[PDB]
Amino acid sequence: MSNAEAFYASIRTELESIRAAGLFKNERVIATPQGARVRTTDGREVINLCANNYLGLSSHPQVIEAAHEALRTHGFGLSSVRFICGTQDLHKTLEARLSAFLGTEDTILYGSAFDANGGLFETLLGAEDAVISDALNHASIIDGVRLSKARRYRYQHNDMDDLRVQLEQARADGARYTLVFSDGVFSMDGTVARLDEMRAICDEYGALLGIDECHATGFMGQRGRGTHEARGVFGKIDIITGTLGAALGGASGGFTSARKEVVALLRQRSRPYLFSNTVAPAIVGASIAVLDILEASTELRDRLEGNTRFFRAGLDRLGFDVKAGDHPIIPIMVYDADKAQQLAQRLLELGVYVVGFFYPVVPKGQARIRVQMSALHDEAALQAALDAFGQAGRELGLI
Amino acid sequence: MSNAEAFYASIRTELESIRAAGLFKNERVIATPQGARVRTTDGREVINLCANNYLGLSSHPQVIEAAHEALRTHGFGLSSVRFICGTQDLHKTLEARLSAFLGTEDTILYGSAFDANGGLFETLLGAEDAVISDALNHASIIDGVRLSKARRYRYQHNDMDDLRVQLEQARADGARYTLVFSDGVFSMDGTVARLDEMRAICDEYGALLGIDECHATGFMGQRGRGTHEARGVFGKIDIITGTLGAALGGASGGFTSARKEVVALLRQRSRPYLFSNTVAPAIVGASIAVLDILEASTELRDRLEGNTRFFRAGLDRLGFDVKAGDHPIIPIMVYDADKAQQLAQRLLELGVYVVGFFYPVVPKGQARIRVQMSALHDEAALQAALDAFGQAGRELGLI
Ligand SMILES: Cc1ncc(COP(=O)(O)O)c(CN[C@H](C(=O)O)[C@H](C)O)c1O
Ligand SMILES: Cc1ncc(COP(=O)(O)O)c(CN[C@H](C(=O)O)[C@H](C)O)c1O
Repeated sequence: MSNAEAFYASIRTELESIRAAGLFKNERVIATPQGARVRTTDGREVINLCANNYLGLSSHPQVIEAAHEALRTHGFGLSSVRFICGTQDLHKTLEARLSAFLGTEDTILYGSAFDANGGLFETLLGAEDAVISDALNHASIIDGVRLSKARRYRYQHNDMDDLRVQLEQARADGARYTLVFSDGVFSMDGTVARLDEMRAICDEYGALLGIDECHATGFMGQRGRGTHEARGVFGKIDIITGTLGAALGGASGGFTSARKEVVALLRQRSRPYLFSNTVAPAIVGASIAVLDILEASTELRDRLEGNTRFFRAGLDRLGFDVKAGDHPIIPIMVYDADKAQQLAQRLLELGVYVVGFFYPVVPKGQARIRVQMSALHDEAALQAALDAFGQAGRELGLI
Repeated sequence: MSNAEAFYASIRTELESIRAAGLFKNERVIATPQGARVRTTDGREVINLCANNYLGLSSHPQVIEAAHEALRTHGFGLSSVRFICGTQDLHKTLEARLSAFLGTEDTILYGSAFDANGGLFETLLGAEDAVISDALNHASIIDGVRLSKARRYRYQHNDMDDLRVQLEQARADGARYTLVFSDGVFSMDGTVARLDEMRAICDEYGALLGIDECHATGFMGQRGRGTHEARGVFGKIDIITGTLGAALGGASGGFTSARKEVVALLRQRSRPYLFSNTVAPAIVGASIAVLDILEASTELRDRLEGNTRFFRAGLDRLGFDVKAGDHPIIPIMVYDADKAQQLAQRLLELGVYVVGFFYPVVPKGQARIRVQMSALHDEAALQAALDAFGQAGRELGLI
């Protein structure tokens, strides 16, 4: 045996254990645009309830037309990081619209939220500083922290008391600056961070407050500005990282929004911004259209909140356990991974499209279906999906 | 004075000393599509010699039209990671076409090359393994390796004897599996990895060979297939990472190409792939067309080769320390950061667009201009370019 081929056997062994544990993930091949209804390459039309397309913007024809126009005026790719020849007028324009929307001085675009998190902490913090994370923070945040030299603290999920004991330890350990950082809305359970309480704890210790708004920007708060708007601390957030790939168009791209001098150091020093391609023109141009849509009317935001309130009461009525609260992320816990796989594949036979979350996406013993509400769902699709959730939801033992 | 405001003052202090050191980067706002000539918002139209638009596909009309049709048929955003509702028939087709193009059994798409490298090493290698890296490996590779638990060795730049020293040491230190990793073509100096020696050196020790092919894919090799074709190792590479935002369209996306079991484990566990948005339907669609163009004829990469040799031989006979060759990346060393901004500025006034390179993009005191060739350039621009370099080179003590 050569070491190389041996390595391929340990890879094949790992792939077979993952199957055996029922933890293997099967891709489904959609053949149409992203939509509240969608058809896979088998011709079966189904109702999509597991997309980050909260506002219906991923195939919105005005967003589509803005991409078409931005291709005619601004080309297909730039093939350059921002500082060489990758900055068009669109990137500056969008950065100003994002900053105004989010309530901040400035904004720096990234290829993804993953990279915005990836290049945030290492640029702003050093070995003498501390970051204190909610224990449920998105993987991209964990990896951004791991790439920094800062001292690390984690506090129990949404546990404000634990947040206080960590800031005490952090101060006891002699932290210089301290950044408290959390998902604005948590990906896997839909809970909303208590930014109002966390603003207060932070001011008391003198710590910065950052949030990751991938599941909030565009539809949280009455004006859809985000978790910080929904919790009364709009204009009082040190650092907003977020995505363009969810409620604001769903194509690609991300951002960090902060004061002008934080953003300025990120342009000078943040490794995904120096060493990774700029956002494509068509994506930036459509993103500007998305901010016009949302600053002219809260109709999509409001319609989304209605579909969630309808569909959450609906799942409550059937004896399903309504995790979290107002949010469009409805996590239907099943704990066992195999049941999650069964329920998802049985809902596909009943014409509903959701998928199973299990390790490593969610902790072991905590598998689930994440149902996601879009503003685009019609009553027929929703009342139909409730039936399909009812049948399978009894036909497999969930109640 | 509160802790938060002191942090912000620290950031402002840091910005200032970046300006004083001659290291502050200023973006140019381009009002036009990417191309051989470009116009900033000040109306000036200049010759672009600093893009990754190596093949001119960034604004190629058939590429722009394929993005249009992809918008029509497959929408604008998918707003999902791949394992949920983020997989369309396009992603599958392109993963196959790339595997065929690169010599591999399968491909996995990422949002960028930065994230392809980000999620490689941590998914394949453990604390008991090793990674041997060329000292000048790309920042994204260093960051991928940092995120894994593998032991890290470093060999001197392109030094085949030192590569053998690390391989010996790693075995002596008891490494289980070993992966030797390198830029195919190196970002800041244009040198080509000696893949042919490395594949033989790696074979003695049963090590894996992995290569980053951003500055290669599309135009290196006879049929433009990469640094591995140009070294006659095509079909014999364990891992290829690479981008679509350089020669292959310039918009977004990346990939890792490997034996079907590597790719399958990356799908199961690679953190960027599970946890970050899928590539946008327009980019995959235009990417499939780019491979249509490049697999139909070698003309574009063939005239990139001509533009490179003409321009390399030109700067040589002008007095520039520029070797004759066909490395589309032509480094112009300047060492001083201030002298690099001045050379870029003076070349701008003379009708040529290039940008200074300085710390942390290159080592302190090793500042440069990175001329970058493209298949787009006609001889009248190539010639007018040379004239700009002869003069500003004369004016600044460079020749
Ligand atoms: C070898 C290598 N790998 C990976 C990446 C990341 O590529 P992507 O844009 O995320 O797809 C780059 C980006 N190279 C830049 C550039 O040379 O212009 C940077 C200034 O080094 C690269 O050179
Ligand atoms: C809080 C947070 N930050 C960052 C990201 C990555 O953002 P981007 O796609 O790289 O722009 C996500 C993606 N959430 C995904 C999803 O929930 O479907 C994933 C399965 O966790 C997120 O929830």
